[PDB]
Order: sequence, then structure tokens, then C-alpha cells
Amino acid sequence: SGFRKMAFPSGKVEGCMVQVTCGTTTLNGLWLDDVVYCPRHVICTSEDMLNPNYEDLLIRKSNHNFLVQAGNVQLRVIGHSMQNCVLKLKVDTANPKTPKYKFVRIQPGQTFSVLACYNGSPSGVYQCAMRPNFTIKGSFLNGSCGSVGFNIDYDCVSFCYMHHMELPTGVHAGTDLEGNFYGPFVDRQTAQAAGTDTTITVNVLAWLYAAVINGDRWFLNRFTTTLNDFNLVAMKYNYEPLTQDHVDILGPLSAQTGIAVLDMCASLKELLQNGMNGRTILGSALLEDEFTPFDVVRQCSGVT
Amino acid sequence: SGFRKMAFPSGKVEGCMVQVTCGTTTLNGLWLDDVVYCPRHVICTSEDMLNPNYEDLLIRKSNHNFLVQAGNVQLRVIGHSMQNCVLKLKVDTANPKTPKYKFVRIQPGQTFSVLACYNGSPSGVYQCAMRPNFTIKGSFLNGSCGSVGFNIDYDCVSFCYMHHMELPTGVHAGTDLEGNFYGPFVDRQTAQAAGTDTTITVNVLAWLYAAVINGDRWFLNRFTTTLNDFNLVAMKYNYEPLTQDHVDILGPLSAQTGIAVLDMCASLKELLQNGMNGRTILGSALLEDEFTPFDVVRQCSGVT
Ligand SMILES: *[C@](O)(C(N)=O)[C@H](CC1CCC1)NC(=O)[C@@H]1[C@@H]2[C@H](CN1C(=O)[C@@H](NC(=O)NC(C)(C)C)C(C)(C)C)C2(C)C
Ligand SMILES: *[C@](O)(C(N)=O)[C@H](CC1CCC1)NC(=O)[C@@H]1[C@@H]2[C@H](CN1C(=O)[C@@H](NC(=O)NC(C)(C)C)C(C)(C)C)C2(C)C
Repeated sequence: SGFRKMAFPSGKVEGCMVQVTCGTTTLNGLWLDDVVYCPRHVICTSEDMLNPNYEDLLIRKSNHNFLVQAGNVQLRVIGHSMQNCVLKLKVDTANPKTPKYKFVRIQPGQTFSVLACYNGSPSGVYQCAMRPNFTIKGSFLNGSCGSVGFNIDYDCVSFCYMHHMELPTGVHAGTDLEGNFYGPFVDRQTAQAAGTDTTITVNVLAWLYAAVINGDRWFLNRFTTTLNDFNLVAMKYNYEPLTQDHVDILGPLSAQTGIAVLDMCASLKELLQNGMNGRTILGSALLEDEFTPFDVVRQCSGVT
Repeated sequence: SGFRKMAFPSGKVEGCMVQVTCGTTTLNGLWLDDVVYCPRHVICTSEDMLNPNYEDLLIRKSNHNFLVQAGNVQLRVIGHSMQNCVLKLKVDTANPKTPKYKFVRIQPGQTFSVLACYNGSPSGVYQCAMRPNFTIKGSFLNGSCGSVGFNIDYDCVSFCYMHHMELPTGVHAGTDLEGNFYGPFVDRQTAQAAGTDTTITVNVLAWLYAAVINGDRWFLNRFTTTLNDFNLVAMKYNYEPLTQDHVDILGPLSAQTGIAVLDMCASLKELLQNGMNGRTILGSALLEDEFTPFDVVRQCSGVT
């Protein structure tokens, strides 16, 4: 029993983290086969970051300007390109610890593990959700850039996030491993707005199922509701509208609890309308939306 | 910026996890040098667990009754003993992936990372606190027994916890790596009470410092207080009494925020007396006590 925010075990990603240095900027790189991936703003001075022309800045740089270090071992750069907002540094040495891997662009509301790194050394691992507004609420200090988000499928690491920048709330924006930002952000230090951020309704339901499975049932009331009716309560409380895809995704949890999704929506409506009256659900005094149905099924039926 | 419950990177511990099988019971073992450590109740049938005589039960067992598997590799057992509530299985093969390690007994209020494992395969990693009543609030399904808690100091893994049992709230009890339970618990399926559990006051203060460092300051009020005066508010709210050791431990955070500990206590008193009035601190609608000052300094000044 018990329900915690759990990250994937990070070992397979630890073996891929390197330090990348150009001028005095140091950040983290991801070393897979004979290619090191990092944020392209590694080539910028503090001044450059205000309005950088990355093509012109990159042109001043040659292979030998890029100090790539794996532990206490210097890799030799034999090629450099920019793909969108990532630098790819081609090295002579394939990473002998390269796991089976893929690059995936994750969808809003999906979760991933972050291996927060400094100077190419892993400090810590935690679980994050891609918010509907394509930010994450991470823990990222100066040095953390190029730290990566991932999922593990069997023995296969799916890399989905590289850390680039912090936005004015203490929220985080970054790219996929092809260097495409999640959201409207650009890698320039100028005014930029994250959208209004909605609650991942299907995640909150999954978490209420998690609460039921773990014996927290108090919020389970006498009522039911309709897709139309709940989705009207959702709109008012800045929750994302629930679809039949969502109802279908909740099937395994529904079937494990013998609680119809629409009953669970009725409980949710009453929590949104009445609040929680000083009580807790899985030790939280708030509705939690950073667990996918997948994460709940994984944790509550224990897959490796 | 940002503040999250972060676990140590788990790679060094992943390489130590094995599967241990006796009769039809399977759980996790920790393989260090030529010794595999697991919970001794691996030798029990469901019936045995009610009132086991571990000495007599162990006597029915020989080296060959113990199926130790590292991935798809069977280790050969050349010795077995019981130390307190752990079995030590001596194997022919030293773990080639043995990290630099120590066994430590942690104190109440200290944190550690759990690598939750099933059939000797790591599923996930999360951060836990040894509660004042020597339980933990983990995520542990059938199969999780022998999963371990640890800290990483430099390159040195300090193992501090092995998972043994679940108590009636969905709370967890286990041993150090010498097989001594934390708390009054025994490895028998019979009525057992965890003490009343107090709040780790020094941890809550560390977390309020974390909140200030990250710009959440609203709870910072005009008042101050005394050690005696706050500790009287603490007693009433089931908080552990704050000592000068605690004030001294909060020094680095005090000095980083230029906020006197006793002012921060005054804010805490008002939160305990008035509650939070529907507001949040670092995205929590509750006072968080599972971060040590150490964890706050680590995260908020980024050590690897
Ligand atoms: C990483 O590059 C790193 N070296 O680790 C770094 C992390 C942050 C945490 C403080 C430094 N990211 C940046 O430096 C990033 C690079 C410049 C400016 N960056 C920012 O993150 C800035 N954010 C920002 O200007 N946000 C908007 C665009 C105004 C909303 C900081 C003000 C936090 C430095 C670029 C290219 C975006
Ligand atoms: C591990 O052994 C394992 N195989 O992974 C297991 C984990 C729990 C989660 C369901 C099984 N632990 C036990 O089986 C443990 C072994 C027996 C009974 N155990 C319990 O955890 C029981 N708790 C319990 O009886 N608690 C008290 C003592 C009544 C407060 C369960 C009821 C949860 C099975 C022993 C030796 C304690």
C-alpha cells in the first residue's frame, strides 16, 4: 500500500550525462552513441542571450572550442551542428554505456522523470508533468541546463525533455531532443508569457482512484453526473474538459475499484464546489493532477 | 529556482538489487561483495508468519534452498546466517558493480531515498523521512520486501533501511542493514502499534526557509517569539520541541535568508494557530516536514 510521487530509476541516464563547456559557460550534455546533445545557448555570453543570432554566433565556433568531459575523460569533437535549439557535438568515442533509447515529443498532461544535473554530475531525480501550458514546475538552479526528462519502457529510455530556461513564476521551459521547444518559448532573454495553466482533469481522477485503492474514500458521495454536467463545473474551475478517450483511459482503474468514472466525477464536482473542509486525500490538502492513469496503474499494480 | 521532493540518483543501488527465493516466497536482496542481504521472513510460509521461530525455521533450510538471481544469472550460495531480522547469504561471486558503501542507522527526522523493487528489478525511486515514531510513509506492494533506503555521500552509498512490513494505516516498518528494526516492531503477523507520530519541527522550518528562498514570503509576519514560547505552541500541535542544536543546524538557511530562526518560529506559530486560510506554500496546502535543513541546503545550493 501507499502512494508517492515516484521517478523512474535513473541509472541508465546517469551513464549518459557529460559536462559541456564553450568560453566560460558550462552546462550538461547527453552523450548517446558518438553524439553529445546540449542546449545551443552554451555558445552565448550573458550579453549575447539578450538578442542572440545563433547562426552567426556558432560560425565564430570551431570543434576545438567545445570542451566535452565524461567524468575526468575529455572527448574529442569531430563535428558540430545546430538542430533547432540543440547543439549536436559529434565525438570520436561512442558512449559504451548508451542504453537502448528513443527521442519522443510528449503530450501535455504526460509525466516524466528529471535527472537534475550540475557540471555533468547527477544530483537528484524527481517526477514532473508537462503542464497544459507546456511549462514544468521543476527544481533547476544555475548549471541545470541540459538536464533531461525521460520515461523507461522495458529496457528502453524515451528521452522527452531538455532543460533550457526559467520563467517568471519559477516555472521551466525546455525542448524535446530535436531542439523544438514545448510551448511558444524561444531561447532569448526577453519578455515571454506562458499561457494560463489548466488542471489535468483525467490526472486528478486517476489520483482519486489512487486514493480509493489506498482506502481514502471519504470524498465518495451519494450522487452521480453527466459528461456535459461535470464538464460545465470543469470550465468554471479551470479543469481541462473530460472526453470519452479519458473515460476509456480510466477503464483499468474504474474496473479495479468498481467505481463508474461518472460517479467519481460527482465526488470531484463536490470537492471543486465545496472544497475539502480541512481534510486530506493521500496526505494532500489539494487536488493532485501530476499522476497519469498509467502512473497510478504502474504504482498500484507494481510494474518494473 | 523551484523546490521538489528529490531522491538521490539510484544507479549505484540498481547494480546491487537481486531476487531471493526460498520455497515459493520471492523478495529483493542487496548484493554487496560476496554477501546478499534480505529480510529473514523469506524462509516463512504464510502460516509461519503468525508466530515464527526463525532459528528452528532456518535450521530446516540449507544453502541450496536459497535461489539468488542477478538479472538472468543464478548465484551459488556457500553460506547462510541470520543477523537479527536479516539473512546474509554468502555467494561465490563478489558483485563486480559493488559501490563504495556503508551501513548506517539513521535518526528520526532524517531523510533517505527508497529504490522500490519487485522480483529484484527496480521500479521507482522516491524520498522518505524516518518519522519520529520510526515508521515511513512509502509505496510498497507485495514483492517490495528487501527494497532499500539510502543516502549518497560523494561516491559513497550509505544504506540505512530495508523494507519488511506494512502497518495498519498503510505505513511501513523495516530494519537497518544489521537487521535491527527501527521502532518497537517485530517480524511477526500479530497486533503491533506504531507510537503517536509528531511533526519534525526543524524540517518544517527548513521548508519555510526553502519557501522564502523561492520567493513565497506571504506567511512572514511582523512578530517574533522565544524558544520557551514557541515550544509551548509546539507541544499543543504535536510538533517536536525545537532545541539550540536545531537553531544552530538552521544557521546556513538563516544566514542565506537574513531571517532569524525565532522570527521564522513566529510565522510558524501564526500558521499553527490561524492555519493557511486557503493559501499555498511551495504549492502545498499543508506544513511539510520531510525535508531536512541538509536537503534544503543541497537542493537550494545544488550539490552533486
Ligand atoms: C541554464 O542555461 C544553465 N546555464 O543552467 C540557465 C538556467 C537558469 C537558472 C538561472 C539561469 N538558463 C538560462 O540562462 C536561460 C538562457 C538565457 C536566459 N535564461 C533564463 O533562463 C532566464 N529566463 C528568462 O529570461 N525568462 C524570460 C524569457 C524573460 C521569461 C533567466 C532570467 C532565469 C536567466 C536563455 C537563452 C533563455
Ligand atoms: C513483504 O514480505 C514482501 N513479500 O514484499 C511483505 C510486504 C506486504 C505488503 C503486503 C505484503 N511483508 C510482509 O508480508 C510482512 C511479513 C509478515 C506479515 N507482513 C506484513 O507486512 C503484514 N503486516 C502486519 O501484519 N502488520 C501488523 C504487525 C499487524 C501491524 C501484512 C498484513 C501487511 C501482510 C511479516 C513477517 C511481518
